Amino acid sequence: CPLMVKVLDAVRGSPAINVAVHVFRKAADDTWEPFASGKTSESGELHGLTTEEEFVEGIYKVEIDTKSYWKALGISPFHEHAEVVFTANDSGPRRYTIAALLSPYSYSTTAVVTNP
Amino acid sequence: CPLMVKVLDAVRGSPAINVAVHVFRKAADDTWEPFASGKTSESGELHGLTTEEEFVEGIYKVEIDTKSYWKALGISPFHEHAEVVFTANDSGPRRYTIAALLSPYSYSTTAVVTN
Amino acid sequence: CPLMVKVLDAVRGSPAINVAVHVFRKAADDTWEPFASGKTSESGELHGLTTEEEFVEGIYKVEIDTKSYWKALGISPFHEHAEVVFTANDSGPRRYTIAALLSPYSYSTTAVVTN
Amino acid sequence: CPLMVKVLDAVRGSPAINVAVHVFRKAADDTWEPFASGKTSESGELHGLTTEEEFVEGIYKVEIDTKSYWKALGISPFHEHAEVVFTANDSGPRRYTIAALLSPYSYSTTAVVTNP
Ligand SMILES: O=C(O)C1(c2ccc(-c3ccc(Cl)c(Cl)c3)c(F)c2)CC1
Ligand SMILES: O=C(O)C1(c2ccc(-c3ccc(Cl)c(Cl)c3)c(F)c2)CC1
Repeated sequence: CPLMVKVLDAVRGSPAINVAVHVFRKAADDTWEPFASGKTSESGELHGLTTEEEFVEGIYKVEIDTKSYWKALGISPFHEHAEVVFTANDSGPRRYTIAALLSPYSYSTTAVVTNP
Repeated sequence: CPLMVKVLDAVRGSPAINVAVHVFRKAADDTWEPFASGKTSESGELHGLTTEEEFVEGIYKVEIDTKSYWKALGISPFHEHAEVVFTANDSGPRRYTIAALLSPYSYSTTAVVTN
Repeated sequence: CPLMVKVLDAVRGSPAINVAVHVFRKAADDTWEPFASGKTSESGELHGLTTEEEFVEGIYKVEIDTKSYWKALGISPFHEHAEVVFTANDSGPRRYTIAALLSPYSYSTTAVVTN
Repeated sequence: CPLMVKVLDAVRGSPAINVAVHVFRKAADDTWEPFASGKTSESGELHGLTTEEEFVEGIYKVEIDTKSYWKALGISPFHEHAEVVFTANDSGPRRYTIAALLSPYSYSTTAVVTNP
């Protein structure tokens, strides 16, 4: 699992469950090509997005669908989504965890990058 | 001044000075069209991006060029840029401040929407 | 104005208005002695806490009464208060802004220390 | 494990290893009585602070020793520590995770509170 996403809710004090996440990878022509997608579990974690083979060097965008998540809970939030855009694997394969904490009008994200 | 951007630096404990910020509006074909841009001041603020008449309802993206900011300070950064994407809705209050706190592997952003 | 406090609300997307803030200085016996206090303004800011002559080097605690703030809004909060504890050191720049972003189960704080 | 602490470093993109944490509990007389302490592991996590029996109702302060952590890495940070003060177990036993993300001049903390 070289790409994981963990999301917490700062209003409820809970994992953020059933949050949709789409990952895109910048293509040869400079567009955002769909790469992987999935949704957070009961623990707020999203595993199994990709594999070591498929997760090659590139510029990736991890879009966390915070508006969808908040609307589902009956709340009108500010942002459309939270975006995390970064170059990956440019020194060889790393494992990345993108952690996010969500409020209706704010989010924070950080990355944990490990070398297996 | 319906739209202001204010950026802080969590490593130096200072405003984030001379950071490029580009704002885009989402066009009818779902592409992002340039809307306004500038560099943050000594106080980490960017005023004067737009006028009331120009800032209509719509989806906007504020891209903050964090990677060049950290490289100019000799610090190795994780992100290509930071992006804040939101709907401007006239039912809400009328003045939008997008605020961001930058670290090399992290950022936080919040909106302050007032009258 | 060597010391300013600015507080934002991540749930409402607004300044955090009428929040009580107490500042303490650490005494020689390691107890916290009252130093300054006030309530944030409509803009979420608290100016005028102290003067240059009064604000000496030392360890300070800024306690932000978040629990009463969230209860007055009818929201159930996690924390008793938020606390920011730091050393004021004259070798650094001279003006300290403590900024905080509040949520019911979370808060972030950063320092902006400038000349 | 009803009380856990997880700490990330926003400068390195890593767990924050070997971070000291002291927990205090407000006593009958209104002082802060030492309750438990420990340090984060290689994963940035601190387990085994307390037990279900000992972690009773009360007002707790979790002090994360961020100044010590940064000084050990050769960095002069702003804060003495990060403090998380909250009432616990006042509706019966819950499990709490206090998550923190640290920068030299900033920190963020959130709580995840679960009902076993
Ligand atoms: O296993 C992890 O990585 C978990 C975690 C999830 C989120 C956070 C965290 C805590 C604070 C902030 Cl501001 C952000 Cl962006 C992320 C954290 F510190 C830890 C505990 C869920
Ligand atoms: O005028 C404002 O709004 C300023 C400001 C700029 C940024 C922040 C801020 C502080 C903490 C976090 Cl996590 C975030 Cl996203 C933003 C803040 F609280 C305040 C103080 C300069």
